[PDB]
Amino acid sequence: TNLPRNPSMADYEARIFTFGTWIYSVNKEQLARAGFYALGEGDKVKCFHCGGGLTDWKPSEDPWEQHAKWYPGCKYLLEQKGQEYINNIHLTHSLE
Amino acid sequence: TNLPRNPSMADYEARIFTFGTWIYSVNKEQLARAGFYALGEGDKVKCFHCGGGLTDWKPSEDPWEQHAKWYPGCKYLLEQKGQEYINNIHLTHSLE
Ligand SMILES: CCO[C@@H]1C[C@@H]2CN(C(=O)[C@@H](NC(=O)[C@H](C)NC)C3CCC(F)(F)CC3)[C@H](C(=O)N[C@@H]3CCOc4ccccc43)CN2C1
Ligand SMILES: CCO[C@@H]1C[C@@H]2CN(C(=O)[C@@H](NC(=O)[C@H](C)NC)C3CCC(F)(F)CC3)[C@H](C(=O)N[C@@H]3CCOc4ccccc43)CN2C1
Ligand SMILES: [Zn+2]
Ligand SMILES: [Zn+2]
Ligand SMILES: [Zn+2]
Ligand SMILES: [Zn+2]
Repeated sequence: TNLPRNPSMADYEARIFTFGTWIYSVNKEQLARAGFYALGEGDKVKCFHCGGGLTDWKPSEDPWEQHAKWYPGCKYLLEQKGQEYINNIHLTHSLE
Repeated sequence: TNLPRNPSMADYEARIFTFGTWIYSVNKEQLARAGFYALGEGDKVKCFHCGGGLTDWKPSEDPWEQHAKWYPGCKYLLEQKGQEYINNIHLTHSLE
């Protein structure tokens, strides 16, 4: 079923905690909203629910947009951002 | 919000009905199961939930796969098929 991969990190306050002095430019606070947590090797992160990992962030990129871009099938994403958002970003990423 | 775009076509029996002597190659049972109904022009179909239109079907195609390939945001799709399935087809598609 659609059960989250890491239920430990389902709680927001737990995710934000993994960014313990996070040196990279992308806003840690926003990253944890989008359902990601740090790892400890580079700027690597993962969604608690879908398990999709992202790395090498440009300065002002949006975690939500990237989450949708590469991992549109996440339930946490869908509940939080919805159908239109996800499909809209997908049909944009497509045009490349 | 994740409400169905066409709740009239939420029922499978409602969907299957729209394929009144369906001439085209693709299987109508599979099409309606995948959440599609016919529009009555060509082989154009839409998904009752996400509203994603698809057309010009090839003889052997899987409606579920095309649903996922093009509209990975569908709430109906996620529930029926799962995170892993959707992300998987997206990952594959991406490299084409
Ligand atoms: C190849 C097809 O695979 C798809 C593409 C997408 C790229 N990506 C990425 O993280 C890409 N990052 C971004 O798009 C960032 C968020 N914006 C620029 C990077 C891919 C390598 C690069 F050199 F191009 C720098 C950008 C993710 C990625 O590579 N994640 C890695 C892969 C292995 O698993 C993990 C686990 C944890 C963290 C990261 C990853 C997911 N990828 C799937
Ligand atoms: C550029 C970004 O747009 C994306 C691409 C994707 C392709 N597609 C399609 O339906 C494509 N069909 C398929 O992939 C079929 C299922 N397999 C070959 C065909 C588009 C026409 C074609 F002659 F080129 C043959 C492929 C769908 C499509 O064209 N749907 C149309 C768009 C307008 O709205 C409706 C409404 C009802 C039915 C179809 C559509 C969805 N598209 C979005
Ligand atoms: Zn996710
Ligand atoms: Zn996409
Ligand atoms: Zn759909
Ligand atoms: Zn895709």
